[PDB]
Order: sequence, then C-alpha cells, then structure tokens
Amino acid sequence: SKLSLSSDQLNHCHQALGVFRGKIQNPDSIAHEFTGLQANRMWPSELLLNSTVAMNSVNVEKNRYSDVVPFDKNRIVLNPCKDSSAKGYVNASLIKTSESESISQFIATQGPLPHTMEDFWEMVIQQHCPIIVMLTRLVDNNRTVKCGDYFQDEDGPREFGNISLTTKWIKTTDTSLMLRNLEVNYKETEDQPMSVLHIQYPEWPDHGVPKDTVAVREILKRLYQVPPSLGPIIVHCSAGIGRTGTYCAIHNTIQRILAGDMSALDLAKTVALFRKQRIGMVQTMDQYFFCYNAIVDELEDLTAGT
Repeated sequence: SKLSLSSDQLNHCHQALGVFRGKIQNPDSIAHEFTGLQANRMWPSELLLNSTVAMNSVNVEKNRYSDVVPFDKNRIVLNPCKDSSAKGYVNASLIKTSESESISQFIATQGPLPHTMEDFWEMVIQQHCPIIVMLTRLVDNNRTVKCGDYFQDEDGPREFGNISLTTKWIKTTDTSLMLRNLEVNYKETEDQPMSVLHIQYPEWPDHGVPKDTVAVREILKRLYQVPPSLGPIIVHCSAGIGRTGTYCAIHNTIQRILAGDMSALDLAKTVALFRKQRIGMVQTMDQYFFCYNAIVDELEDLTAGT
C-alpha cells in the first residue's frame, strides 16, 4: 500500500496533477467535455450493424439490457463454446488502450444472469483473469435485481456445468470493500485450480456516484501490484458501462500517466476511446466529474511529500 516512483514518474504525476486540478477549478470545462461526448454519441440503431452477434435471436436472452451489447469487433468470444450457432457469445468487451506491460487491459461485462453464470466463469478461465471488480449490489433499494449471485458459496461449493467454484477466504476493508479469494476449475482435475481475487464495492448507486473517492481509489491501490501480463481485469456493474467505465477511466488514466503517456491528460479522449470499445462507457456527467475528482485525489496521494 505504498508505491516507489522514479524521478520520471514523479515529474509526470506533478505535471498531470496541475492539469487535472486546473480542470476541477474550472468545472465549466469538465461539463463542456461531457456535453461534447454526449453530442457525439452512438445511436442505438448502429448496434444492428456493429453488434450483430449480440443482436442474434439465439443470444438476445444473454443480454441484461437490450441496448447494452458488445461490438462484434472486440467482443470476448468463448472458444471452445458448447453451441456453434451462438458464436461463443458473452456480453463482454475488451477495453485496451495500450500495448504495455505497465498498462492493464479490462473486460467490461454486464452483471451475470442466472443462465450466463457458466458463460461468465468459462470466460474467466479461458482468459485467465486474475481480478474481478464488482461495482454493484445484487439488488437496488427499488428492489430491482442488478446482478446474479455467481460467487457466494455459503451453502457449499458452487457448480456451473463443468465448473466448480470455492472460496479460500473473505476479508473486508475499512472502506466497505469485500475481498473474496476464489478458486475456480473444471471437474476434470488436469491441473491446479485457478485463483481469482473478487473485489465488491456496494456503495456506488446505479446511474450515480459514491459520496467520496476513497473506496474506489483503494481498489486501484490494491491492483497497482497486479502485473498486466497476468491477464485482463474483469470490471462489471449491472450493464457494465456507467460505473464500469468510470472505474476503468480512473485506473487506466493513472497507469498511463505513470507509464509516460501524455495523452492520458485528455480524459475526454480516453472516454471517447472507451466508447469506441463499448457503447456508453461513463453514463452521467456526475460520473465524469467523479473520474476527475478520483484522478486528482490519487495524483495527490502519489506525489505526497514531494
């Protein structure tokens, strides 16, 4: 829970901090950026041509929301998959800005449905994802289900067709995170099972923002240590675009500043790139402001006492 930065990295964090802090001091500039992103949005009819597999009659019931689907160009494919007519379909998108051993790639995905939980765990195994970031409750206070329980094993070991799941431990933090060390494998015990750290945050409301940036920044602080080469970080909420896109923007921006990518200072450009990779990433102007506040707060931590 402390980073040793090089002189280069500290200079880049100071340079970024002055820019992002100047943006928060001129909030009209941030509002203007988000209004511009919304003016340049993709319209739903475009999905009929760029997201054909998601919109297939065989796959429509595998989508939590009819207008939040991955593009064909970067959807995550199950390979092998039990049904060739499905073309390996899971509602999941590769989010990748850079080809650097220092910059994580993400899988942005929807909160799993009861009938897509085997698909989800098959994706985790096939992509060897070391981390799951979960940014939703299962059910909201209006009593709407937002995500299925694909991970609790209080009754006994969970099974998903050919896949078994077991919890090694559960640990909480002071900032309300729930840390679950999970073990997943196929029932044919060819090799040792796979370890996945599951991080759940229940205090980020749907289409809203946390009251402060501390819990979200603790997720990033715990993941600084995880080598990007271990595999994609799964990030999901309910649709996998609003809270998911906001978290990805904070994580990706900080990593790219630390890696020396000047373009990370243009958060609007990052969000536009994310939107070319999954429709609607970062849903609200409050979420866009929260990105700026979290990035400033984290850059203040990274440069403290320098």
